[PDB]
This record gives sequence, structure tokens and C-alpha cells, in this order.
Amino acid sequence: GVIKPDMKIKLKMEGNVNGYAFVIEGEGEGKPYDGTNTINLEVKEGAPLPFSYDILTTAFNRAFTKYPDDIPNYFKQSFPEGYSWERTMTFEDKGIVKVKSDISLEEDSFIYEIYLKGENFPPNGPVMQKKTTGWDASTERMYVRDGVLKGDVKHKLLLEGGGYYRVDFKTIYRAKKAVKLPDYHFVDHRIECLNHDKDHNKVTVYESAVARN
Ligand SMILES: [Cu+2]
Ligand SMILES: [Cu+2]
Repeated sequence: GVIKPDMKIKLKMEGNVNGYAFVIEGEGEGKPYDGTNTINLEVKEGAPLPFSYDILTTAFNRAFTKYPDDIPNYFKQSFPEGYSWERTMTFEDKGIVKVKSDISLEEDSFIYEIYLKGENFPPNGPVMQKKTTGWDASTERMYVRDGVLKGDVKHKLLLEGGGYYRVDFKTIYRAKKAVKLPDYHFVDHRIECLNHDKDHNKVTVYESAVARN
């Protein structure tokens, strides 16, 4: 099959948050059937980033999800042709991130071409002031609507010292060919970072994702 037990990852993100432009490139690897992946990210333009890196990390591929045999796998079926996704993250203080990604496959490597725009973040809020400390673990509700797969998360962005900000995710995942469509289900995520310098010039992200009925 085209999705091997061990796959590699290359990515590029072009982004703009509150007007600040940047480029990030990443290289990594994962185990698509185990639902695990890791990516090493480097800021290539725009360093040091003047905002929270956590609003970028979930943009850095549901092909890396453990799926039970009885739930059709929208993402793995889409290959070799691939899929793309479009996501809106709405923050409780009216900040908003819109991000899109195109996921393709070259040999044994997934390639992500990502574009991200963040706007309307309060200038002295925790995002622009770099006061976040990662994401909680989460549950994404997956469901078919208008012939494509949608995912919703009621997420929590953790704040240094205490508490969190609520962030709603709405994602549309679009296979590039017809695939067998799943019934509604859940994907449980845990995204984490290795300890990093506050400049965030180099960051390693890890994610685990498991689907369940
Ligand atoms: Cu094969
Ligand atoms: Cu950080």
C-alpha cells in the first residue's frame, strides 16, 4: 500500500499574525497506523516570532491517526492523491486564526503546504504577549456534512501560571477523490512540545491521535 508503517514529513508554513509575517519549515516522521508523529520546526523568516507559538502547532495531518478497522479512514483512503483541510480557530477574546493546508505524498514523505492568517488578537492579550503554555488534550468530533468530513473541537489553550483560554476549532477535510465515508466518531488528540527557548526559533512538536466510535 501507499501508506507505509513509517512515513516521513516535510512542511512549509507561510503565516501572518496581527500583520507579522513569517515562514516556518519542518521535517519529521511518524507511524500512521499508531497515530503518532513528531516534527522539528525552524523559523526561517520573521524570527524571533512576536506572538504565541501555540497558535501554530496544531497546523503542523490526520493520516497520522489510529483507526479501528470498522471506521472508514477518510484520510488514509485519500492517498496517493491526498487531501486538503481548512480550519477556523475562534478564541474567546475574538482573536481568530484561519489556516489551510494541502497534504500530498512524495515517495515515503507527506508534504504539507500551509498558509495561516491570525488576526484581531488584543495587543496585550496572552497570544500577542506570549503567555501560553500549550494545549490541553482534546477530543475532535468527526462527521460528514456536504459530502466532506468536518471536525469540531471545544479546545483549551493553557496559560502560564494559571487557567486557559477557550478556543473553538472548526475544520473541513476534503479528499481529492471519492472515498468511503465514515459515520460520526471521535478523535482523541494529545499535542505536546519538547522544552524550548522562549524565542521559539527551533521547536519539536509531538502528537498522538486515536479514533473511536
Ligand atoms: Cu506498500
Ligand atoms: Cu512555547
